[PDB]
Amino acid sequence: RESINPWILTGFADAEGSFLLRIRNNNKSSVGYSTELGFQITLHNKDKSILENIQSTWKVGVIANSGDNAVSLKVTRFEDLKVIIDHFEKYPLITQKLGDYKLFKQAFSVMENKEHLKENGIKELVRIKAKLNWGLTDELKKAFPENISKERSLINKNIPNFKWLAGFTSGEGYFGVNLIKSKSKLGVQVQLVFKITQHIKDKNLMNSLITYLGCGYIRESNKSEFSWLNFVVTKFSDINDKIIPVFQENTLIGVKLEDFEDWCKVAKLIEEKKHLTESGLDEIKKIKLNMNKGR
DNA sequence: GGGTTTCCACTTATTCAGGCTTTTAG
DNA sequence: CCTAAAAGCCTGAATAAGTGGAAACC
Ligand SMILES: [Ca+2]
Ligand SMILES: [Ca+2]
Repeated sequence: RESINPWILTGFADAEGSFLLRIRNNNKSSVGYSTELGFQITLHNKDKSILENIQSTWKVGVIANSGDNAVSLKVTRFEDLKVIIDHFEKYPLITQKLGDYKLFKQAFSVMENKEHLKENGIKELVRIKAKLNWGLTDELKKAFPENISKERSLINKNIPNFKWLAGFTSGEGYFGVNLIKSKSKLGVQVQLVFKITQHIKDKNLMNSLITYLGCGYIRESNKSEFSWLNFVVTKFSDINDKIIPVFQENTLIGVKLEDFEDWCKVAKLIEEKKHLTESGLDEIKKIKLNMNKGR
């Protein structure tokens, strides 16, 4: 169907994309390892069309099921990777994932000169993979004995524009309708909530949201051993006047679009004080039921 | 052809999205 | 007293990242 604005695309990849470099034991390879390089996105089935539009925008990649409930877009065909490079050179990433892209590129050149079929290029590919995503396996590090660094330059870049923010929010954003139960007359207080979730490795980027959007807080949550951040807006006037207009102008993608539109219906109802009426409260309840999980 | 590339079927760990309730502001 | 905003959690799962297997190519 329709193509995706390239800056929205980059934001969405900052959210959901990942670069891949496979260094696999291969009895039939002159150096004992074969390699595969690429970029991929894995989403719930409900958003297959997103992956289709990306496929249509770049004219690369392969779409396949990924279990019962996910579907993926994988670009590993070597020449097609040039498209990938050309995109992220012209519309660059800004999360720590940019580091991963910079390693992707570095592997590309190694495989472009065909060095990956010789001892030296394979060794270089191990030294690149050591710093990419989750790094080397135990058996792969024990098979290239040398002292290989895993550390890398932290990325520290600013939000480039509202298109990137629409892509990244389409990925990580949350448009909630919180029904605050109260033993009161009307009972439920309606509270529109905006969240963007992201790991602490990108603190400064989340921080910048406060000033980039002119509203919100940054709060930490955790689960036993892990911790992540939320950018949160709950003051209604920030939402109706600063948050909604931004995504009015820079339209979101995936089913999350429908969640934002519904969120906007309830936000208008709230502007008209109609959430203070049983009539209203009820229409809001119905709207919340068929949005997000209820959809 | 024999290495090597590309594609499919699938799996795992965990950071997201999503949701509650209670407490505080103003 | 009344409603709005914020604090305080807590999970399930959609992500991120990864693998085995083999067809297909060059
Ligand atoms: Ca992400
Ligand atoms: Ca998402």
